[PDB]
Amino acid sequence: MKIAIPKERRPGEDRVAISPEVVKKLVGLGFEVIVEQGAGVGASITDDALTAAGATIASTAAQALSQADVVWKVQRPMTAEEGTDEVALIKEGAVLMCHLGALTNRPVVEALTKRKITAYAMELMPRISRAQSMDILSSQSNLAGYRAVIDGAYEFARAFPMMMTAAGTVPPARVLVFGVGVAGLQAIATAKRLGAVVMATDVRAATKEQVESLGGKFITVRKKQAEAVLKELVKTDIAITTALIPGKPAPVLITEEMVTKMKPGSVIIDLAVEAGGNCPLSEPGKIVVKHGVKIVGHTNVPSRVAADASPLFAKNLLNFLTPHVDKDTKTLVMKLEDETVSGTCVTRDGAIVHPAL
Amino acid sequence: MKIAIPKERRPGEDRVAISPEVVKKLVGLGFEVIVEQGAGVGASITDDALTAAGATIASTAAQALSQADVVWKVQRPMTAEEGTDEVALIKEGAVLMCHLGALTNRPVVEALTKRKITAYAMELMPRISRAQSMDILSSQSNLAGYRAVIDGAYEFARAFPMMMTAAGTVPPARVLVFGVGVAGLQAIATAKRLGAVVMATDVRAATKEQVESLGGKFITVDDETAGGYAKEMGEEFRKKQAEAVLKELVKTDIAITTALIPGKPAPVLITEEMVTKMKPGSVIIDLAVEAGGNCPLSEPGKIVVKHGVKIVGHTNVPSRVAADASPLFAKNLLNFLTPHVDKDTKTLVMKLEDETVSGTCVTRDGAIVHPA
Ligand SMILES: NC(=O)C1=CN([C@@H]2O[C@H](COP(=O)(O)OP(=O)(O)OC[C@H]3O[C@@H](n4cnc5c(N)ncnc54)[C@H](O)[C@@H]3O)[C@@H](O)[C@H]2O)C=CC1
Repeated sequence: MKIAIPKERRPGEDRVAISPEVVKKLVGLGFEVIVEQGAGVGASITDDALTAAGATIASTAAQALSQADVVWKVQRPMTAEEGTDEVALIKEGAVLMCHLGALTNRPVVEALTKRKITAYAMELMPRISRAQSMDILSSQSNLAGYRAVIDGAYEFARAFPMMMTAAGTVPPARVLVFGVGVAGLQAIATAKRLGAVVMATDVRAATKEQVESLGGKFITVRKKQAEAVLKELVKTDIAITTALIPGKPAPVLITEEMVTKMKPGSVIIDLAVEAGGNCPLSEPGKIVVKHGVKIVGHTNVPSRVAADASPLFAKNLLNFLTPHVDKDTKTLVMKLEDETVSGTCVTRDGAIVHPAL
Repeated sequence: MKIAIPKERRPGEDRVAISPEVVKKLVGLGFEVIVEQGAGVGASITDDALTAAGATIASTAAQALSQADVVWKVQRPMTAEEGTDEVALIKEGAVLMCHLGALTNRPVVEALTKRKITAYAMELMPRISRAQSMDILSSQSNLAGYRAVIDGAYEFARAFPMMMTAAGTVPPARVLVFGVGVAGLQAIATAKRLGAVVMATDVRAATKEQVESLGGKFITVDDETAGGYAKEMGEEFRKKQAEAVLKELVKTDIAITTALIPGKPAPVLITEEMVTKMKPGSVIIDLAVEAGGNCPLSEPGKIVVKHGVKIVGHTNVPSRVAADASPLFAKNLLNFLTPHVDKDTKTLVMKLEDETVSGTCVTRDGAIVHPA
């Protein structure tokens, strides 16, 4: 059975749904792994690294997908509606696993249905302990949190750590995190090891135990809490906002007003800029300089860590798929009763199985 | 007594030779401090912050250095030939303190002489324990080593620390620091903060203890350097070092080169041949790029990609951390000047017997002192 991985065509996407380690396991299961040439370059994965692991390199995506029984991608395929029709390249009746937007994209689903393609929307993965190893949202958000801090320190004109030197001492950077989700947690851990003083906040107080767990200071003041956040913000150096609730615009945690009171040289990294942004001043894909403050709004953050994001994404897919491989008959048999299968399947045999729109 | 600090005008310089804390110290010493308007913007220091510290703001740099008895700058003033004649703005007989690049910028030196200005090239500061607090090279390089790691992490498409997630374990980054001077030391400490596995190498055996004390491993090449600083090393060594460094360079993800040799061009530590055997996606941060570079592929002010490796050669790295580099620079100047402000009588008399004075002063009252 053939499994193909094409190069991500959507501008800005540099991750790839494969890694040499996974290629070895796929071949081990009985698959022939085909990868579009140049697919992993963005992720520091050369065509030679992949062929050394057991993969065959195909030129162009049409070639790679022409006879693939299984297709893995990072972002959902493009439709003729967006130009290049990637769905028409997938064999009819083939299996697709990738972040399908699922919730918000109708045309891709309609397109998949017309070709009788069974598509599993990895991002819809049931939130059960046993499926944590197949959860892409988590793996990518973890790296996204780490990178928020890195980009924060790169844009900051001060050093994160407190440095006591012959020439005086460098005070530590003060980092404030809005959103103690998976990403928020890594932003806290990363800002901590760099030596910053880390404050965290979230409307969900159940996180209070974890913020303190990593060394952060939960901000406790319930709306008189807003004054408790303006209090910390006014003396904050790096504000990292990760309030992204998949399937809904992002909350406005920092108004242009809260920003005009911040200090020059301060930095705001809005990880939720795609969904509007926790800060209305952030502009998708740019760094705005307002009131002396830099508002960072990079688009594909996990792609900024593509070389680590890719191997993890590839293992989430392998974890989700391995339980269903026969190998002895070299065929895929997705157990319909499996909760990870029925929950992520958005279209099968020409029928839309999931209601979202 | 008036001390003035103008805005740095050279390309890309965001630092400023002042800070509110230091404006406070100066005023207490009996000084009238004047800072040119917007001189600390690139350093995140507002005119308001300097005013609250007790400083006066002058609309123009000309106005600020007009009556100034002492002038503090980050980089050497520009000559009439360079467009803006800053030397001309300096009051004749005044004292100037800054990184003069004297040894390689004679025109600015003799230009200062023609105005009988007394200049102390802070970069020449004697290499001695009691000077550590007045040494700009150290304060600036220490921040540059930290920055090299931030710029390194920024260009790297992988995470520095080992990540243990539900999707699996991702090993930590492997860092190799070439030249464990002030910059290399902070690079190691900062690389270790982010959780990387750190390797390091230097020609000075004294550095082996410092590297291991930070959790890093030293790469010994031979064993069998100078009066503080390093010398131009031999080829038997130079070729044996490369051979021993390559054993590790092939696993290295981030290589930070900080090797410098007083006078001579920076030593080449990573050849193109060596870069060709590194892992795709690796990053080389060349901090000696301005002195020639430790990697022949580095290009000043650019990020080059050769053989799948990113060669980063940013200029004026201290300015990349300008908001912390400036208050330290200002403190180096303050610590250098303080011992000379007479108290029994109150004026500025630089005692010439002072090693930090005889060594930094390159010109005094129309006469040049030690250009050879
Ligand atoms: N006030 C004081 O006492 C000062 C003391 N120092 C001391 O000086 C030493 C280093 O001085 P830095 O300012 O960092 O000067 P630097 O920038 O010249 O140091 C470069 C580093 O690269 C090394 N290096 C040179 N050529 C090399 C080659 N071919 N291969 C491998 N490594 C090479 C040197 O040994 C040195 O550690 C430390 O011991 C430091 O504490 C430095 C400044 C002031």
